[PDB]
Amino acid sequence: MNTPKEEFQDWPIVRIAAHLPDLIVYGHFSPERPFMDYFDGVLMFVDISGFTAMTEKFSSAMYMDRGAEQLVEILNYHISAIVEKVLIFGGDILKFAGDALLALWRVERKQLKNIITVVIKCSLEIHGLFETQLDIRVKIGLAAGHISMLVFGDETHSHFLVIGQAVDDVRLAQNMAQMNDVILSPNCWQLCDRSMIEIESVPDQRAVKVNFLKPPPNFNFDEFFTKCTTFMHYYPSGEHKNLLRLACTLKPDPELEMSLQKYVMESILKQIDNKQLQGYLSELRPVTIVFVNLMFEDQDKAEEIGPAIQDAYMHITSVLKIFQGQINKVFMFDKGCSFLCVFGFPGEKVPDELTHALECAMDIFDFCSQVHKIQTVSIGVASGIVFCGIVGHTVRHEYTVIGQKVNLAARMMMYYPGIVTCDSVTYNGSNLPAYFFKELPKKVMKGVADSGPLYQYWGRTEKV
Amino acid sequence: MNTPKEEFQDWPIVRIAAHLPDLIVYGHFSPERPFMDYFDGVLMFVDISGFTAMTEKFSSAMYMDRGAEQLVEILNYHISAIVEKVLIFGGDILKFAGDALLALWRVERKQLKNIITVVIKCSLEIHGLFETQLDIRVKIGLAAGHISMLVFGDETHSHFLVIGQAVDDVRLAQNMAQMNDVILSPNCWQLCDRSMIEIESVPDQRAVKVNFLKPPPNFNFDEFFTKCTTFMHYYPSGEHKNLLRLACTLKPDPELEMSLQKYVMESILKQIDNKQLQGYLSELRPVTIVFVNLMFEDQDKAEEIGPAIQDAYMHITSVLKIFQGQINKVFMFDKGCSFLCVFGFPGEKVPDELTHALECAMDIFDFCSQVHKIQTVSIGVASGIVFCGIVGHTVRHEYTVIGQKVNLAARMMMYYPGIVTCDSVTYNGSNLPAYFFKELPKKVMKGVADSGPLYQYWGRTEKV
Amino acid sequence: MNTPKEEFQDWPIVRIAAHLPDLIVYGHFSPERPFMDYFDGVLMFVDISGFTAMTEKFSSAMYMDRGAEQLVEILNYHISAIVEKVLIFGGDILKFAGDALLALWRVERKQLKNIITVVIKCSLEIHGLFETQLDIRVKIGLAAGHISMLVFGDETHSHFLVIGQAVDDVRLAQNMAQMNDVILSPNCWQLCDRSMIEIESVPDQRAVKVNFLKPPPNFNFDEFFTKCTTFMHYYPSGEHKNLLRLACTLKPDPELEMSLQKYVMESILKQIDNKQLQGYLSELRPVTIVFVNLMFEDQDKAEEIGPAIQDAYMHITSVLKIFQGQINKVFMFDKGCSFLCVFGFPGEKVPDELTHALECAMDIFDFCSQVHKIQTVSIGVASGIVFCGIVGHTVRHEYTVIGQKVNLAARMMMYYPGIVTCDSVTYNGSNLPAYFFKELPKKVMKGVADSGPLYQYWGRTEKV
Ligand SMILES: Nc1ncnc2c1ncn2[C@@H]1O[C@H](COP(=O)(O)CP(=O)(O)OP(=O)(O)O)[C@@H](O)[C@H]1O
Ligand SMILES: Nc1ncnc2c1ncn2[C@@H]1O[C@H](COP(=O)(O)CP(=O)(O)OP(=O)(O)O)[C@@H](O)[C@H]1O
Ligand SMILES: Nc1ncnc2c1ncn2[C@@H]1O[C@H](COP(=O)(O)CP(=O)(O)OP(=O)(O)O)[C@@H](O)[C@H]1O
Ligand SMILES: [Ca+2]
Ligand SMILES: [Ca+2]
Ligand SMILES: [Ca+2]
Ligand SMILES: [Cl-]
Ligand SMILES: [Cl-]
Ligand SMILES: [Cl-]
Ligand SMILES: [Cl-]
Ligand SMILES: [Cl-]
Ligand SMILES: [Cl-]
Repeated sequence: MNTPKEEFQDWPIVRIAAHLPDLIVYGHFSPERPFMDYFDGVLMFVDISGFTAMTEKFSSAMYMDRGAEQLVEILNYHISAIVEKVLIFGGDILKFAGDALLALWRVERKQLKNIITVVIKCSLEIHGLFETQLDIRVKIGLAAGHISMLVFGDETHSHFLVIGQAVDDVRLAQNMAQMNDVILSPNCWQLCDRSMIEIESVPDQRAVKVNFLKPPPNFNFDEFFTKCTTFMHYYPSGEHKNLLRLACTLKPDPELEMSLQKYVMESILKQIDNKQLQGYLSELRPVTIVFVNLMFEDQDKAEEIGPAIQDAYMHITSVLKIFQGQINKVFMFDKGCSFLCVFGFPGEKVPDELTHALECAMDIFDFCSQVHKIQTVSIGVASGIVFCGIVGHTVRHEYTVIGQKVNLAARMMMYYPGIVTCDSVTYNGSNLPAYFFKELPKKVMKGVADSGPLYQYWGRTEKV
Repeated sequence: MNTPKEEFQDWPIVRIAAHLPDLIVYGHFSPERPFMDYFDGVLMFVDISGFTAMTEKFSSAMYMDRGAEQLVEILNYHISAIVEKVLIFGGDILKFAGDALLALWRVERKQLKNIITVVIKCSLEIHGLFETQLDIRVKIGLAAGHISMLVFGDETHSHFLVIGQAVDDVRLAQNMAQMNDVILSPNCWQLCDRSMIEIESVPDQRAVKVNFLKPPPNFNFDEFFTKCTTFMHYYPSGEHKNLLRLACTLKPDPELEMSLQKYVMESILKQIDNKQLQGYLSELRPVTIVFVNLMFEDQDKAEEIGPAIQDAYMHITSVLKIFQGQINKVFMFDKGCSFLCVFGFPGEKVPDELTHALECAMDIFDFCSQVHKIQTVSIGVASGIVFCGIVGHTVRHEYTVIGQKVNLAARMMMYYPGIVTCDSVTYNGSNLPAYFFKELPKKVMKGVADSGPLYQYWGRTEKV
Repeated sequence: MNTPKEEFQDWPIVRIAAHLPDLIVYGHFSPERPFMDYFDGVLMFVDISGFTAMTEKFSSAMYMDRGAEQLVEILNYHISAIVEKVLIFGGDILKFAGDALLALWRVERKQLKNIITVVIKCSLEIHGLFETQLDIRVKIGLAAGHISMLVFGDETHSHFLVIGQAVDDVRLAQNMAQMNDVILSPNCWQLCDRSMIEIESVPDQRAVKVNFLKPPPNFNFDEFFTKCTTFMHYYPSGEHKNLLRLACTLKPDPELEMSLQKYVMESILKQIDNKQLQGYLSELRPVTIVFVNLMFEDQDKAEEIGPAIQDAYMHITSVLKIFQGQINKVFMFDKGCSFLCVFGFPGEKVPDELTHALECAMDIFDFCSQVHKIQTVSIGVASGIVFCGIVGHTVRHEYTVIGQKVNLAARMMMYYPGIVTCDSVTYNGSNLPAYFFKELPKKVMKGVADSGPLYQYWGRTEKV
């Protein structure tokens, strides 16, 4: 009898699981919302510099209207390589955010110290890719300690995010990095194996910069790594050691698929289901970004903030429905929970996009300001040409947005807290009377090329 | 000089041949119609229970409008595995019929006894897949003996089917099976190697149930199987022993392709030809099933019935053209030749589908009742949401329909012989006056969940 | 740590490079236009006979409207095999022209003699494929010596072509070939290793026919070939010896991709970019062919003719824009530079195609007749059903046109020099008054089945 080769079957459930971390794929938690889980781990936050400027340049005539295609190609060529190293080193990519990503090594507390060495070795290999071969740099922040996960949503949509000091720290660490630095959180530094890791300290900072690894005499990284894999639940092994992810072996299971699909946008499921040409989700399109930020008294306290995020989510999704927008991503962004919402994504191109974005934003502002435990709401609104597309590796990728206007909306919400703000394109393009707005003082902002005048959306009735 | 790897070329002719058995692919018979051929073989009829109920459940809201996609995925995951075992054990899948399939081992008469052992071993391995790991069972019927093939059609369309006592028997055998039984026809039992095959007998039945194989002391199944492959014309071997089918090696040949394509529906050829997205042939769509049954004096006598089927076919295809329907499948269904016809398939969505289905059915009834050697015509008409899609394995698959309404239309034609019947959806939804119909006595029917009231389509003029 | 398999990544840049020779892919020359480069090499011009007759036959009813699909399948099955042998023997396919192709072995002058032996061995292996197994023959012409390349175009489009005596010779040689001959140019014969190559001479010709290779006693072709690969810049080797082309390894590089894409038509880039179903570029469509020929005093003198071709190109592309046509291919066609232009390609289906083709042709005629160094302009216009599609191998293929009308337009331009001519379909179908034309004397033409009456497009005003 023959034993013929079994071709890989790229079932729908496998295509879905490319868009999710192992944390969700193999999580099996309750469908109650909010749901909270607690664990320890090491986080790596990898941030590429230079793609929003490249994004702007790929709209230029030299690209002959293949800018989106060229952009995604050159982005994924680079990001794929970084995704592979994370996976090969045993990490779980949690989420892509534009030209950045967040990765997790979830381990028992006794194993943190050793796992930190693994993650540093990985981060230095990723740093390496950028010291070779046009205009892009990488900042890496590392953190370790207690992590909480929140799952929130409704009967058709699910979102997760991670919370706690390690989460805050990893972003803090990454923000300090000079171009091409690997920075460890103070807690990471405290738990790491200091006899191996040569650091230099950082100005007015307890966080530290990694110079190099200095293995002891008998040290063998492959044997060490192998010991560490004992603690790695899903590391591909044995018959599957040739795969980047165990998720590549998932088999059809309608219950699991129903649960996983709730995390993925409808337009992406259409493509997975071969109901739309692939070409069409990579685009440079004019959209409006609505970047919502919710601040709490204590943003590390999941059982306090979880209900409030769920509450906020329920209202947000309902008004976005009305005003025709979508939630692209939710994540903790030092100080708060941020929702990155988009008007004008595939299918939801309306006229009066701008007006709607503003009225939606005001509605969210009003409602969220009264949700218990939400200290402060801030919302930034910006409009322009943004890259929208699937970023990552074939085995692990997500739909995301990259552009100067995304950055602008995020920086507005931080530099102008407690109000709804908008850019000049949104202001000028809105249907709305000029006295619905206030012209704002100009602020020098980080990592935003130029704002042009900014405004507060004061809203329809007077407040003085 | 290099000897570079030769990538598999999935030519159109290879994609076409996935939809056909070796019986047709390598058959090369006359293009005259009808054409009849005679041989011996073993038949296996594998019938999955539980997918029409799953079909009904996958229309529910929990599936979030990805019911068709989820259904086909979970169906093919299972059916693919069964198709592989048949192929690996040397069989030819002849035809898929919903959630069932029919397979053939064509051999010289002296080899039947040994081949029956092979097919039993296969059937017990398939039975096995169902004793592991939600709500599906498998009934397997086996038959052996003389088989005739009929090829019928016109200058652009071809159909085949198998005929004779073994064909009748394999369906009889399968219908007796308690859930998960393997049943042998009486003739199969008579020809098999009884010293190996432990059976228990069956109530008021000469057919028998297989308990297990009980190989003699020296018996080695792999050596036995290898001996049997001497008699297997197309068993992949040598350089091609890593392939499931020799048909995977077919090379472009416009004459052969012209001949093979006549068996495949136009919408499928469009997809093969990359002129339509794959996603679109898997659907849960509202259709009307017209299940036509033709009974003859002797349904095992190919040279008698062949002309009549050809005649019936010519008229059927012509009125289906007019009323916008299609022949999905033709097969012998104890007592007669059945045509499973569909109104509302991809492209042929009209309004007045229902009326048309009824007028078409009456026309076919009238014409076929006068074709010489057609003893009785019965036609069942039912309307509802049915799964329409490609079922099977990548190397061997066919477009088919699965649903409670398909079953209903088949059961109507059998329980209400000699008339055209319809369900309540068809009745209520038709354009037609109430006195064109007669309300029928309710019959308890097998493997149909509930009919609702049924009617006879009496037709336009009175008969009393 | 795992070392998982790296799946082949079919990046856009790799898909683009399938449409271009190594000459361009790895060329990196100036973006100035015209650009001229000079080298030596051996040329092989492989011409299949019988596909324009097959093209005509595949429009017939027997093909059941899958003629385009069947045609391209059977063409590529054959042409792929020829492309593979060229690549494996170290050649660079420069260009496809319908059912023919031109291949180049670019080498230092001292290596011509040995390389000629390699190319003959290849040509005899290709001749071989046609002596096996319906109605197609192959004529092969070989030439060797000095070659110039011209790159011409504008800021969004690039074209190249090869020029010089070897180029003229290879087409001359191929035109003499009796069906299935391999003919060497006189210069090729003069440089080859005559102690190995047994020829018979040719009627009123210095060119020669290859009978066979007659290796000396110690000769080992594999060792010889290996020596020759020292001189082959891009021969796949080492880790990549399993690939047909080094171009299969190209990595994303936006500068390179911007440069390469300028050679490829927009409709093809759309398909590369997964913005259109593949099925749609293979078609049998009614088009109008405008075959422009420019003759110069000396057509081997690149620095003379290069400016004139660039000048002609600039005007041609501008009027084709206006009249909605496209340049399909440009090449030297003994005596001159020919532009094969098409009206009615994917997307550019207009009514008044015919009129436009004629007015465009007259405009080009008028303008090019005054470009300095253009001795004579001739333009042939023919309309009918032509095959339009991607021809070649997966790793090396191009969009091209095949049909009796393409041949007709080429033969008109040669047999009726110095005027614009058209066929009867174009004449009768044009919007234009009869006295805009002159009915021409009928000429017996080579390799054109029947012309029907031909006309000169005299144009709008009288000349007498
Ligand atoms: N798709 C996305 N998801 C979440 N946050 C985003 C985002 N795009 C931009 N941001 C936010 O925009 C802000 C500007 O970010 P920085 O990270 O300082 C830009 P950078 O990394 O140096 O170069 P870049 O603009 O080429 O990315 C950050 O607060 C970042 O979190
Ligand atoms: N696509 C299809 N082709 C041919 N016959 C079909 C069909 N779908 C249903 N039928 C017929 O419908 C009838 C009801 O069949 P059964 O085989 O008793 C149902 P079952 O196998 O127990 O479970 P199921 O309804 O989940 O399939 C049978 O006569 C069967 O042949
Ligand atoms: N796509 C294309 N590109 C360039 N030239 C073309 C062409 N199609 C046809 N021609 C030209 O048409 C003319 C007729 O060519 P021949 O090469 O004698 C036909 P053949 O090769 O014997 O058989 P065929 O018509 O089946 O191809 C030649 O001058 C050829 O260069
Ligand atoms: Ca960034
Ligand atoms: Ca069934
Ligand atoms: Ca030719
Ligand atoms: Cl997160
Ligand atoms: Cl999210
Ligand atoms: Cl059958
Ligand atoms: Cl059939
Ligand atoms: Cl050329
Ligand atoms: Cl060209």
